[PDB]
Amino acid sequence: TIPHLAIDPFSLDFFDDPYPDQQTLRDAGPVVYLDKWNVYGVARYAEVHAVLNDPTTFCSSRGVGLSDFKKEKPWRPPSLILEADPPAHTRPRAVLSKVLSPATMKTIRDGFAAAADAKVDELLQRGCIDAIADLAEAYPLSVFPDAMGLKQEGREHLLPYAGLVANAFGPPNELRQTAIERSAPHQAYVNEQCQRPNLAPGGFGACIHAFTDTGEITPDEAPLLVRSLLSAGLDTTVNGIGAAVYCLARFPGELQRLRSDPTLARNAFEEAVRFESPVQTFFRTTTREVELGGAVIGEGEKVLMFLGSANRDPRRWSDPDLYDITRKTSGHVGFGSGVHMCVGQLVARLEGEVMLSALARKVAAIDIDGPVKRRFNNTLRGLESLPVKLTPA
Ligand code: HEM
Ligand SMILES: COc1ccc(C(=O)O)cc1
Ligand SMILES: [Cl-]
Repeated sequence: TIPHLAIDPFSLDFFDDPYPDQQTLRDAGPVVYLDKWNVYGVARYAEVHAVLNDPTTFCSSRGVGLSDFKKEKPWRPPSLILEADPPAHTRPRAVLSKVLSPATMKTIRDGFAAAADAKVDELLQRGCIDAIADLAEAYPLSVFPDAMGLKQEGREHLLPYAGLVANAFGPPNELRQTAIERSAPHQAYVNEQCQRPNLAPGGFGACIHAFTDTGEITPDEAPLLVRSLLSAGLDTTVNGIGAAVYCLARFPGELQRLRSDPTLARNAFEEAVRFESPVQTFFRTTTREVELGGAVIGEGEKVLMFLGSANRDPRRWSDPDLYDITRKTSGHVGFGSGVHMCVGQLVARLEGEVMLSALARKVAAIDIDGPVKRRFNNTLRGLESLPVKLTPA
């Protein structure tokens, strides 16, 4: 009934160009079986969206990577939000929602925007820059650790720790083995910064620790909730901003439209998230026998969701392989969907919007002028190097 495929969605050849294999996964059927890892797969928008929005059947508390926490010990203590189901998910989620609230975004937006404008101004003085290291990485590193309340020392551990977490969702391949081998110094830094004395007043971390008296979370849960923001709060924003710059460099007609109307900045970033989906995949585990796409999936099975493929599914999107900054992006699953939908999405969108706004106002052309290098990770898509020449407006 359900087709079996030998495609390894965690192989370097797949990461190098995933789009043809994603069509093969979509067109084989609504539900596929991936013999390489003994998991079910869904690559069309409909089933990906359905799975995301049925958390009681497709649970997260047995892990959202390949490993099933009922069979293997997690490599680190489970996230209290990502790797929890309702009802235990619910109140920690509320605390993170309030810490990263619209009111919080309003407090920090002017400073985030000034830092974006300053970065672009600085980059225009140099002309030829690496849009990853010098822009997509440098800008989030210039705002988010300070907004967390982190000290200056040790911040070089943030991106490595985040890449470790993302690689550890994958199967036990070399990317995962090597990440875990190298983990100890990054993990030691991150866990220490999660303690209350180490988070500056008013920042995201301090506000989590201040939220420990309402009956929603306890003081001993605050360090792991800070850990969630330190795990997730940087590298996908980096990849999304780098993707937007890549798209504006590859599709100059869209940079021309963005320049003509800088209010398209927010949707231009949202479209970049759909187009390049910084998080390519997440898993769920079935809690019961379930019918999905005409298939009967037993209890205790891993289901791999292809978010990036769902965001390029022609069953859902017109011209899905075109970058269109005026596209109606609502409903894309680059941030997930449902109760786990990215609690930090307002932070990522704020950073992406104000960076693209600075580019829209200050830059006339973005020309690739060197070899583009891909960054490989079991669950993240992104670039390692993006040499561009920036021409001032
Ligand atoms: C473009 C940037 C980002 C992308 C593409 C992204 C992607 C995602 C996705 C797809 C999920 C759903 C997980 C699931 O369904 O199992 C998620 C959840 C989450 N994200 Fe993000 N994210 C981004 C930025 C951020 C930022 C900036 C933060 C923190 C400031 C963050 C923190 C979290 C957390 C804590 C969760 C777990 C929420 C829950 O389980 O209820 N993310 N993210
Ligand atoms: C990749 O997205 C996430 C989301 C949450 C967490 C976490 O809660 O630690 C890590 C990565
Ligand atoms: Cl850890």
